[PDB]
Amino acid sequence: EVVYRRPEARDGTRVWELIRDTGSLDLNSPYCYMLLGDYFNDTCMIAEHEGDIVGFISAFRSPRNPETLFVWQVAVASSHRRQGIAKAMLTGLMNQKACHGVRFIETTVSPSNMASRRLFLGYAEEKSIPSTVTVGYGAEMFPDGTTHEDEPLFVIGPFFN
Amino acid sequence: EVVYRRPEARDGTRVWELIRDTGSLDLNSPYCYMLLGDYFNDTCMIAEHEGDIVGFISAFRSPRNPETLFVWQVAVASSHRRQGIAKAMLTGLMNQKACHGVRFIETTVSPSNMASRRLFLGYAEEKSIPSTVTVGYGAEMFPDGTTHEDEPLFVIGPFFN
Ligand SMILES: NCC[C@H](N)C(=O)O
Ligand SMILES: NCC[C@H](N)C(=O)O
Ligand SMILES: NCC[C@H](N)C(=O)O
Ligand SMILES: NCC[C@H](N)C(=O)O
Ligand code: NA
Ligand code: NA
Ligand code: NA
Ligand code: NA
Ligand code: NA
Ligand code: NA
Repeated sequence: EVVYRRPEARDGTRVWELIRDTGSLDLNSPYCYMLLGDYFNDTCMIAEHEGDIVGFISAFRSPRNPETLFVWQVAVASSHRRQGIAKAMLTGLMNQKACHGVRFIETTVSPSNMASRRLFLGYAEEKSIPSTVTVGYGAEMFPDGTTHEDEPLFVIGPFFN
Repeated sequence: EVVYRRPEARDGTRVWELIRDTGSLDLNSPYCYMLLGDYFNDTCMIAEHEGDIVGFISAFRSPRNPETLFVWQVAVASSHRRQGIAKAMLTGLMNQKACHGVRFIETTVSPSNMASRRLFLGYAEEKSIPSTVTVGYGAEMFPDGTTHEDEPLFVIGPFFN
């Protein structure tokens, strides 16, 4: 009964509202999410239940390295936690029609983000694929006048050779 | 004496600070700008003068249509207006090493954004290339509880056939 689809530009505001409700994430402009649905919809997903958006994932193929999928934001409505929605979304991005397969997933996961860490490391373990965690963007790179955790880099792959 | 370069992830915060100072633009997270410099640096530019970032442009090749360059944000520090910095940045994105040439520029320009409109329409006129303005994202697509102008779609091209 949760249904999955690609976003469209018109979903921008309802996606933004979901991100704003997901305090673990850094909120971008509404326009950013319109853009994601207009231009990056092949590498993003929405989950919907009873009208409402209950999940979103944003991602893109890296312009330099088209076999690398960068996963930007994973959001699941607080009402719909622990139902497999994030894993269904990620599986959706990985089983699709693209020219190039996904050889690597890259993403950053702050230490507090337990659910996201278990999503990615659990996917890697299920598939028997290596995962590496390295310094990504440290807290010290963030603006003065704002508090932020480290964003360590997770690299999942190679999925194939 | 203004110098132009591709951004890097480490420029994220100083770029964010510039956007935040550019009230015509919608401010994204600092993390967004780190990402732009890490993954999209081939289609972004920074202008620097006496240490300070005085200009930035963000853009990407459309994943579906790699000959289309989408120009996302154009920012010029208030101290450095009317010196050709935006035009130098855009020229930079258009004269480079990519696999595919830029057949179309797409961008949105709200009515209040006079400088940006003259940038794009003036570039098109200089090059003798058509420009079209159509409904892009209307004010009505934006969130309740927030005020926003229309974002009409500008399509500049074809630059070649
Ligand atoms: N993976 C999330 C990275 C960042 N904290 C964001 O919200 O964009
Ligand atoms: N980011 C992963 C967490 C989410 N509750 C889910 O499991 O669907
Ligand atoms: N061209 C700018 C589009 C939008 N107002 C932004 O700031 O992202
Ligand atoms: N967005 C264009 C305006 C900027 N002052 C410039 O001309 O450099
Ligand atoms: Na924006
Ligand atoms: Na869930
Ligand atoms: Na899940
Ligand atoms: Na972000
Ligand atoms: Na200028
Ligand atoms: Na200019």
